[PDB]
Amino acid sequence: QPFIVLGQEEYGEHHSSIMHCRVDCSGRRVASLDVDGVIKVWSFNPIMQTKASSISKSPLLSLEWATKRDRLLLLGSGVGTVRLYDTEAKKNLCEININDNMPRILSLACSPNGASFVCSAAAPSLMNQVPGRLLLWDTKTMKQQLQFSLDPEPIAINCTAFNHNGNLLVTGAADGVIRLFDMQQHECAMSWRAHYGEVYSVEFSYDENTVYSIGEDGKFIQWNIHKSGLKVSEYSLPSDATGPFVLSGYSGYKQVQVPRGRLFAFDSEGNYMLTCSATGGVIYKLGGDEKVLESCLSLGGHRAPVVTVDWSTAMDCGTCLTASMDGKIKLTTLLAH
Ligand SMILES: CNc1nc(N[C@@H]2CCc3c(C#N)cccc32)cc(-c2cccc(N3CCCC3)c2)n1
Repeated sequence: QPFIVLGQEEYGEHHSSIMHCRVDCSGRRVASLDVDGVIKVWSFNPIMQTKASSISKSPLLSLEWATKRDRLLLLGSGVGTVRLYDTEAKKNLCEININDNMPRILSLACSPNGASFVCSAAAPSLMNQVPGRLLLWDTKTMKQQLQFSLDPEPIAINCTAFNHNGNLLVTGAADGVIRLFDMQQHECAMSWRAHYGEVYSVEFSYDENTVYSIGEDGKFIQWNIHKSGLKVSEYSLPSDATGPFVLSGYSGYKQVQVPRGRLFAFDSEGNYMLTCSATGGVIYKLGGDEKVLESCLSLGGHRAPVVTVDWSTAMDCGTCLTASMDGKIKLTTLLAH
């Protein structure tokens, strides 16, 4: 028992499968988005209550909390737009067109220092081996500054993450390639083939000596940031960590969700990792170079596949989100020792 479970509560206001759910930087609000384009913003401590609800007319593909203005949420659409939404005013402050032929805003990342953000913008899917771009913006003006060239070719980027001080951005794409960007020189510092198939999520280790990825080949991999494509470790996760996520009845009728949101998340110092399963969140201890990966805690509580997760740590206490295909989000409260 590395954690004690103080409680599990359910947020049930969504009526469709969850696409993303993310805790804001204060650690006190959730923004969640379902596949019907319903955005919800809610607190959970001490109880769940909804602060904002809106239906998007246009498809929404991505979501990212601002780092230096807690109340602001970036939203990426399926029609080439990025919206700045103010969660206290309950209104879109602006909506900026990506003057391009790439309508799918697959990923948004806000710089730690709050001065910039990046988005991926991809062509329509045909599978997702399609052109995409990586855009850098200025938050103050909400104008694009530049686009990063992608080698060997433009490609849809599924995931982005900054490091702690924001001078590095790691990315994973539909070609299975990880591209790491120096955000000072604005160039690719490093890239390598990471997965057979798409990369779904990427993150810096706490110590920033490695990055972690998860992709379509079922694998969780740790990579040495000081030596391109040198694996540190590699685990085959259970299938239901990476999907595709399937809900059936007897009928011939199924719902299929391909990974879109974050497939893993971490505790404050990155000693533990939360992942999806059919039945709820599954948490593993990192750091080992053991053969099998040490599965230590199962959060449970889901009657439909979990398809995205989050983990925030605030007031010396852990908040885990697990989100399932029935629209249900479980918030599990953890304390360490
Ligand atoms: C608070 N309002 C606001 N903030 C802006 N930038 C913030 C600063 C910090 C931050 C972070 C972080 N961390 C992330 C994303 C955005 C931002 C920019 C604008 C803006 C920019 C252009 C046009 C318009 N409008 C509106 C009235 C007619 C046109 C408004 N508004």
